[PDB]
Amino acid sequence: AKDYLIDNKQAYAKIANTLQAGDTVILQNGVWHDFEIVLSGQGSKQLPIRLKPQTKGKVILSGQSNLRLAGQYLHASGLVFKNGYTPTSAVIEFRNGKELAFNSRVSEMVIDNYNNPDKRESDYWVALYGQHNRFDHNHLEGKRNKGVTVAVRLNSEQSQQNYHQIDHNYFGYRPVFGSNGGETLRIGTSHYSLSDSHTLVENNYFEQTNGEVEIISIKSGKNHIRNNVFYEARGTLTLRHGNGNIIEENIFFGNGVEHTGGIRVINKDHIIRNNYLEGLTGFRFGSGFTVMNGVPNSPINRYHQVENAQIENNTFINVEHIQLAAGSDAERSAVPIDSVMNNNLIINDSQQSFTAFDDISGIKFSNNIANTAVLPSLSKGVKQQQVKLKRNKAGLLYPVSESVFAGAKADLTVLKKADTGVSWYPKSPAIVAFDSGKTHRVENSAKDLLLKIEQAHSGDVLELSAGDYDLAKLVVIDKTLSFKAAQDGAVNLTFERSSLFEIHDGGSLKLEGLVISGKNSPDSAGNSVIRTKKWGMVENYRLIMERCQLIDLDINHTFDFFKTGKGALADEITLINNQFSQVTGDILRLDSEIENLGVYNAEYVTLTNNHFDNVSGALVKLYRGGTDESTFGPHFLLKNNTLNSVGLGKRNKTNASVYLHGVQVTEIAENAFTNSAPIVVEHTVGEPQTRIISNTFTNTAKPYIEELNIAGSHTAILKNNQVIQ
Ligand SMILES: [Cl-]
Repeated sequence: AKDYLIDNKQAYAKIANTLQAGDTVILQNGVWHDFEIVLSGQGSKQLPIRLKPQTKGKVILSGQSNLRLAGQYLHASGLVFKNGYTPTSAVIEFRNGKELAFNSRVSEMVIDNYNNPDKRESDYWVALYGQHNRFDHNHLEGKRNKGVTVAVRLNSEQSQQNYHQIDHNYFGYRPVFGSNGGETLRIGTSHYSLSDSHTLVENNYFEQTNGEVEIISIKSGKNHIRNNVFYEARGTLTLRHGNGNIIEENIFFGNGVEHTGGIRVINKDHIIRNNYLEGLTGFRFGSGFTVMNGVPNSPINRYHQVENAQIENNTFINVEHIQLAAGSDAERSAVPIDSVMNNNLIINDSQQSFTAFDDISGIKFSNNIANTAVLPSLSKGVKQQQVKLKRNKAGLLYPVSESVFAGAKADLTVLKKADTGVSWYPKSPAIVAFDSGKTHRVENSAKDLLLKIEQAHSGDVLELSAGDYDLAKLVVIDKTLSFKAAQDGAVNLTFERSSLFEIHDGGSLKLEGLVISGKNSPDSAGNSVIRTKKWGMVENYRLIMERCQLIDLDINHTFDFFKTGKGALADEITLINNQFSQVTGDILRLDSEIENLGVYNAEYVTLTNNHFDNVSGALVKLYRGGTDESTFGPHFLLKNNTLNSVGLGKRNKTNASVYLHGVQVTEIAENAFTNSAPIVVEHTVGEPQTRIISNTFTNTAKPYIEELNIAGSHTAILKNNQVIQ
């Protein structure tokens, strides 16, 4: 057995096929392009076959590179995957075709934004096959395309009963995906969900894993999830399919962040104990704790009745929603049975949680303690009592009184973020913050403006001097940038191309105090002031505009203010205290996802204190089609705005000043609609939360609300609105 220092791919190929126990392959420092590594051979427990770098952190794999393991007692470690994407189904794969890896290990890997350029082209970053493999001390962040980040596969007997160990990994940022398929960890699939996987998932740190409602999707039997930390993670740990899973000693720090969930319970024989859940704001199936209703004789890929669930000795601090018998309907009529809830501590500094949606007499309650009037009908199983808490040195709240025998065990440990991932690669912020950089004064000229844009760094601010800026070119925004007027109302912008700003990957845009006119824009349909890349967007973006005036967007028809590209997704679009006048198109066109697969173009949309005058199109066309219930948004807020002659354009097929199809949270308050088209809400699935309050409708038809997946009356809240004809 020998050490092989490998300096190029052909040198690797010369030896890759004859590796023997004890061999170690050392990749020379640098960037390797289009390197499809296969580590294979018959190692032994005393003499494994090793692959490692010359220097940890200096071997980068880019382009269409990946890694495959096949054989026994193999250990790959220390590689960095960035600036590329796998040309196969996975970046790291514990197999080589039909040949699987056993008793093998992958550690100290970094995969950082190693994304397929097509968000709809699905892939895994890590795919486990075989048995008795380990995936530890790795660092994964920034997966943006369809497909779970880490998948334990069970599509053969030699991949089931694996007892894989997934420990001490840093599962970093995953942005909101805006679609199903954004999980971080999946154990099995429905087809193989009746097999036992026995996968151990321990001591991992999940931070802002916000892909979708399922952070972890367990779809197999007898797995063990313990001592993991979920920090401001939007989603839940869902026992989706399979029976006999053990969830214990996990820690959820929501910090009141929106849509932070906990544990959802489906299927049979699960044990949920000694978990600590704090500050979780998610609701419905993304709630802090859910026990679902099942389907009688359920198909394998639907919902199986909860039976023999043992939920004991858990602590719930300011968890806003606990739901039992959830999802009850004509299909999901099977209520939980033969289950128990014991020794749980439920403390809500405020007052919110706990709701039953069906018969819950199949859940026996004992020695549960709460500070609110949680369960008055289950009187003897839940006791109301004021519990004063003290946060210990580990960061956990415990009762100050030693006579409170409820909640998680006293010695519960808390995994440290610094004990996961690797010490030689930084754990950096998910996003570049607006205005976090330097401010550059810009001369009154389009040339100097374009120059300062080109030379600015992400997070910088461009303070424009007074005067005109007549752009002849498209302004690309591929970094986080803010544009601000030295003095409000003293800066005018015009543009000759079909658009002024085009937001690319990495771009985020903030505008303040500007006047923008389309008076020099092309005499053609389809103009816009701001747009994303028409196709192929990968990174979520932010758009903020405050105290701006947009005028004369009317040289031709279909002159929008903002137009989404296909597949694009905004983390937020925020328009505060702006003036829009004389627009032939729409203001916010977020309606490109016509396939009705559950894809949408904006997570948060917020319009406040604006004035809209003579807009032929709608304020917003926000569309999410289909019957998917895996996501949180879109969210729409419209408050304290004024609309005059909005939405009556002959070309506005929605016939609405505000068109909301599939939007999941809607707040329309304290607006004035005058001589405008009405609000049109089209509710789909997921029991959307729509609220229309204290608005005035002068010469404007009352809101129209339609249920497309539910019978009878609509579920929106309409309160204190005035219709004046
Ligand atoms: Cl599978």
